[PDB]
Amino acid sequence: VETFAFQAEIAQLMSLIINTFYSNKEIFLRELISNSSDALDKIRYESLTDPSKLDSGKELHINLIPNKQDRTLTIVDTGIGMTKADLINNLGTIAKSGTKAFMEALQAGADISMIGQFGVGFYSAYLVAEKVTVITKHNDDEQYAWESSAGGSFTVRTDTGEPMGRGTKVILHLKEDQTEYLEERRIKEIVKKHSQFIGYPITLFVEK
Ligand SMILES: CC1(C)CC(=O)c2c(C(F)(F)F)nn(-c3ccc(C(N)=O)c(N[C@H]4CC[C@H](O)CC4)c3)c2C1
Repeated sequence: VETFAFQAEIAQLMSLIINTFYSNKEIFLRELISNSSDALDKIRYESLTDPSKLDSGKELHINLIPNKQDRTLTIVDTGIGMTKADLINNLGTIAKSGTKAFMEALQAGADISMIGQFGVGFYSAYLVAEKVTVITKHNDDEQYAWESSAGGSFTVRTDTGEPMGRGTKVILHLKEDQTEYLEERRIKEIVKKHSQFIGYPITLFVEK
């Protein structure tokens, strides 16, 4: 397990998201599903010139898995997944420009629901989550586990749990006062009003 510091701009963005009073928190799910949809676009597009990239799984879908007892909401896709370089450097590098630009806008008057147009929608997960775990598998790399409870640091480590084949699992350890996002009626309402035009099956896993 390696520990890394966030870039100052990203760390600043996370502090803002965690400690700003913002009631329209449900937008986190639209942003995470948009991330999955982009990941699925990319693997499908690349498979058009190299069909062997789908040997790790041909189905392209998004699963939403709430867990009331663990107080976790998990978003699973079979998209392209992320490499070690993605998790530690490349995505952060791209995010720096959008993050800084996003924090300017937050002072021009723009509100938090706009985070998506800056390419940094993933970090909206910290509106509802005290800790975020990302399990991801790219065709050209091993399975890795990313985790952060904000505070300016994050960890990456090789994962040894069950293999995923290919794709990304985002595990939101929900805050105490945010368990409404574990209710199936609530999840269905958010999906239908923010993400009804996603080009892949979105499946809600009902708890038994
Ligand atoms: C690396 C992170 C842990 C922290 C991060 O900063 C970040 C960001 C960023 F804010 F930079 F935009 N985005 N982001 C993230 C999170 C889930 C996914 C998905 N569900 O696959 C994702 N998709 C691909 C889509 C196609 C791209 O070619 C590569 C990514 C990206 C993360 C996860």
